[PDB]
Formats: sequence, structure tokens, C-alpha cells
Amino acid sequence: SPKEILNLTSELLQKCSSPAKEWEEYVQIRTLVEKIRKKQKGLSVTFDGKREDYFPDLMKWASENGASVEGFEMVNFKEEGFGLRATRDIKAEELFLWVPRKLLMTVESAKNSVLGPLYSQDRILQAMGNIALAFHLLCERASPNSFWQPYIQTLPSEYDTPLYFEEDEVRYLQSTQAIHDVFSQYKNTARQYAYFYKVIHANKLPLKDSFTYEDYRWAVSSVMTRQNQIPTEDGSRVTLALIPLWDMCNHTNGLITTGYNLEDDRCECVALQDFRAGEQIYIFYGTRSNAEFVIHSGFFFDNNSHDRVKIKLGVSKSDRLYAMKAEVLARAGIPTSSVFALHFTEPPISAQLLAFLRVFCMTEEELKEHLLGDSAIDRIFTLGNSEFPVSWDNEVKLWTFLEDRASLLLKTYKTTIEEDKSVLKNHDLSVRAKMAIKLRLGEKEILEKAVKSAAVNREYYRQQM
Ligand SMILES: C[S@@+](CC[C@H](N)C(=O)[O-])C[C@H]1O[C@@H](n2cnc3c(N)ncnc32)[C@H](O)[C@@H]1O
Ligand SMILES: [As]
Ligand SMILES: [As]
Repeated sequence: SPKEILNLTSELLQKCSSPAKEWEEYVQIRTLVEKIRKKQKGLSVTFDGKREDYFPDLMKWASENGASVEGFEMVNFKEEGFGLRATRDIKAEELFLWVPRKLLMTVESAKNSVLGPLYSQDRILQAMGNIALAFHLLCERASPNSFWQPYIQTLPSEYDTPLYFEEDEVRYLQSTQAIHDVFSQYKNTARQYAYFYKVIHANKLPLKDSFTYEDYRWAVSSVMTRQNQIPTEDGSRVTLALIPLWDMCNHTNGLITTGYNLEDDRCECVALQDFRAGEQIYIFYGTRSNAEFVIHSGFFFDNNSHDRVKIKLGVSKSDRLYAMKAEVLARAGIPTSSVFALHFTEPPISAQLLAFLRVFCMTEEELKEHLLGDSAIDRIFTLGNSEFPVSWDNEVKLWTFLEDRASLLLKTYKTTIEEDKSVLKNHDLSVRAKMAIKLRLGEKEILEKAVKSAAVNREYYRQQM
């Protein structure tokens, strides 16, 4: 049994160290992982009660270490799972939550823990603070007298990140942009488990006794769905942390502000609106897309204002004007090839993508004028500015290119928008399956809206004198 585990581990490391069809490669590492997982005992450490039985002990511990515990409670919400609910009215500008640095789990708490000796010797742990935090969480989970036990015992036992999807759930993402990041996440997590199973030279860790794949998947998913950035002890730069109490807050586009109080050395949340008793207390996780939310947080946000789909574009080395185009882009601080995004909102493109498309479609004479800088206007500075077109001709060409490109990308999809919406009527679809389908539907709705915006712009510029 232990010799067999290490044998399958070595094969997993090799299988995940070769680059790449993508789906075929994914099912291979998936059948390999599900085999190693079958031979293991799930999570090495489990707790006697359900997570909700442990919330009073999390509150007591946070309270004893100086955190704000009054005016809220933990409630199981239908749409977001567990979260915080106000027990009284909260007024705008009220400093509602504060969590002292002592409660946090950081790379700094990791280095000072039983994990320090292995952290000091391992190069992978040194370059990836999130993986180091994942291991710090694992080591402490398995230490019964750990200071962080009231926090670890209230953490979820599973997540809705793609690492937890069944093959049939991921299948729904075939022929989408998002599926590429899902494969990469699966291939990197498996590679990481393999490397670290072999490495696990500090044997004083409770991971020497038991370190399953389910342990690693739980640790990295706990970190990616909950990690927040905090400043360092001196305030020089940003670092990652797991913040107890605070990380019970779900996401909404709400009237709250979060920050770090350097002087009092604590994580702070200020209400920017009055909240009524019995209302859920949320925080803003950031202007993340639904792809970033599904893949790194395990949820799809329906009311996402910031939804977008990734798009790769580059100037062709076979274009006669490649060198001039590349130079104008470099002077504007834009690469010759990169991953851009198409936004659901009007305008679908950023100042950086507008700048790129204008250069991509410039004539030789326009390129020369930009490189000479003999305009009364700094044309490099206004390159991504909608108010300063290079020419109506350039605008017509770039909006034509975008319309055509988005139309082409749309055809690469296996299902229609109506088919996605019909599928979504199945009340028995799993949470994970609904997330994959909404994501697939979302990509198409963004591309369809981008075709329409590009046509409106093409028409507008073809109407100019
Ligand atoms: C930082 S924790 C928030 C507390 C989490 N609900 C729990 O029970 O521990 C983040 C997790 O909450 C969920 N979540 C947060 N906001 C959400 C939302 N608006 N809709 C659905 N799920 C949400 C996802 O499972 C996410 O991975
Ligand atoms: As904070
Ligand atoms: As708050």
C-alpha cells in the first residue's frame, strides 16, 4: 500500500510534466487521480460535528483575541451558503468588523510553524505563497492543539471549484475559453500533489503519517476561495492571508469598504450604507469575471457587472508592416501579442485593446506619422482614446476586424444560446453543472453583444465626413 501510493505518485508527476488534444490529456490525469484517490482514506483529519456546531467556538476565540463579534451571527443562506447576518441595524460609516493580525494565517505564520524547516529548504514553497499557505493550513488542521483550530473546524469540507467537478460537469465546458483554465488548474494541482507527496526533508510534519490527494485539493481550494491580500509586518508590500470571521462574508456589489489598519494592525470592514437587522452582510471580492469566480471561488455571480471573456490577439510576423506595428505598440507599452478580454458592457474593449486594434489596422503612412511624432497631439498617449481616432478609415477597419473575429469565435461553440437556456430549465442539474452551463452561455452572450457593438461603431465611422 505505501510503496504503491509512491509509485502512482511518480507516474502522476511525469504525466503532469508533459505539455499538450486538451480534453483527452485531462481525462487521462483525471482517471489517474480518481485511481490514487480511491486507494486513499479521504481527508486525513475530520471533525466530530458539522461546521455549524463549531461557529460559537470560532466567535469565542476571535473575541478572546480582540476581534469584533457583536451584532452579527452565522446563517446558512440559500444562494451563498454560510455567511454573516446582522442581528441589529448597522449605520453608514460604522466600523463593523476588525480582525487583529494575531488571528490571521500568513506565509509569516507558516515560516514560524512546524512547516518552517521544509519551507526554508523547498523552492516551490518559497515562490508560491498560496501553496505555502495551503500546507500551513494542512499542518495546523492535523495539529490538535493548534491556535487556529476554532477557525479550521468552521471551514467547509468541500468546495465548488472545478477540482470538485465530475467528468460530466466539466464536459459542459467543452469548446469554451474557460475550459482551458480548468485543464491547467487540474494539471497543475495534480503535478503539485505528486511533487509534494514525494518530498513529504522534514518528517516532523503530521503530513508524514497521512497526506491524501483530497487533503491537497481541500487545502488549495480553501486558499484560492478565501485568500485575501494584506500588507507585510513593516508595510513594504502585499502578502496573502486567511482571515478568520471576515472570510465568512459572501460577495455582492455592495456598499462596504475593506482595508488594513497599519497602526492598530488589523483587517477592517466599514459599512457605507445603513443595513437593517436580519440582512446578510457582504463584502466586494473585486471586479472579477464569472470565469475567475467559477474557477477560483467556485460560484457564478448572476448580477456580475464585470463579466468578460478572454481573447488572444497578436500582430502577425508575416504582416509586411510587422516591425513598424510592433514598434508603435512597444512605444505605447503594449506587447505585440497578448491575452485581452471582451467585456459584456459597452464598450466591449479596453483602452489597451482599442490601442492594439488601431495599430493592427494602421496604414504604413499612419505608422510613420506615429513613429515620427510630428502631430500637434502626442499620438502615442491618445492611442487607446476613443475621443482621438487616428482616421475614420482606421476605425472602420478595426471595428470590421472585431465584428468578424467575434463572429468567427462564436461558430467554434457546440451549443446555441436557446439550447443553453433550455438545458438550464432542468431543476435536477447539479450546482456545479449549472455553473459550467451559465459560463458557456455567458461567453456566447458576451461575443454576441461585442458583434453588435462593433457593427454600431463600424456604421457610425462609415457615416463620418
Ligand atoms: C470567502 S468564503 C465566504 C463564506 C462561505 N460562504 C462559507 O460558507 O465559508 C467564499 C465562498 O462563498 C461562496 N460565495 C461567496 N459569495 C457568493 C455568491 N454571491 N453566490 C454564491 N456563492 C458565494 C463560494 O462558495 C465562495 O467560494
Ligand atoms: As484586510
Ligand atoms: As463589514
